[PDB]
Amino acid sequence: EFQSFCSSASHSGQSVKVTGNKVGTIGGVGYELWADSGNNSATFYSDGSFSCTFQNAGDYLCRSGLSFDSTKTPSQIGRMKADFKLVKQNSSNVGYSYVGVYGWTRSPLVAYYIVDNWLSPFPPGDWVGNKKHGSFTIDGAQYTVYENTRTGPSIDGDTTFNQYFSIRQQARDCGTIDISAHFDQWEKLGMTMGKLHEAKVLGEAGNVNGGASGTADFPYAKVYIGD
Repeated sequence: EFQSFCSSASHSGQSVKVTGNKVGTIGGVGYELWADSGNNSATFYSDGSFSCTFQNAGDYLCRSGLSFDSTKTPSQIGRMKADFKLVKQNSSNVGYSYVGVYGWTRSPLVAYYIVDNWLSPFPPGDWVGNKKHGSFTIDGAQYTVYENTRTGPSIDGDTTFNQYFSIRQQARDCGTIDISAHFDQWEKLGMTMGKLHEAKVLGEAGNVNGGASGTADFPYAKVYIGD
């Protein structure tokens, strides 16, 4: 059984269409489009919702939600949640994908993913991290938790950082991600959050061989501090 926005979601508010790599705000929501290559775009709305198009991309990320000043941990900020509705549309040669919540902390520098769905034919697998913590009940569903160490571009420049993942075992295309509940479970497993830099709804599609194309719609997406 489902929330009312799953039935009644639609894009509203002012919009911005970007086609180059860009971080910005639309109304009071923060957005970012980033891709390595291809003919890509994203349209971000002030109600939080957004739509994404990628063509011949290696790695494409469209995301919208919260941006912070990296001064406060999640517990100092308050409990956080993300409502989303994903509508998958056509795609081709999508070798990997994450859909759900993505963000960063500082001190420690960490990138984190709460993955409820994927635009690829199969969910991301064991390849996402070197440590597989196992299966956990988080926010009323089964998630596989992983941790990794990655070297590459980050919010600090090119460096190394930890990554935390929760990968949902059964895809969800509409509901509420209790972001802070994942933070709580991660802490029990020795995966500590630093000062929060962002928490955004993400659609990422890629292919290690290039050539990923498709579109995805998020007629609802809203990240908030509450409940």
